[PDB]
Amino acid sequence: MTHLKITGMTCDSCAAHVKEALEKVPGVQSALVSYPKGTAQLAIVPGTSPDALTAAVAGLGYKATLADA
Repeated sequence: MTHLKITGMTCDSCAAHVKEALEKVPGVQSALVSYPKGTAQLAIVPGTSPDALTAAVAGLGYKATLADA
């Protein structure tokens, strides 16, 4: 369910700030981003919202999406 898609950026160092921004959110449990996939497998507490993280990344100058793969 909780999968996010990376857009706008490329990968790796881009995914690092994404993961950092995710962990900056106190609702995160375990954010593991797959740079070679272009997707993020972030586990969060039942209080945060995936659209909020997507908007967070999109509002960080990057682009996020969401697709469970």
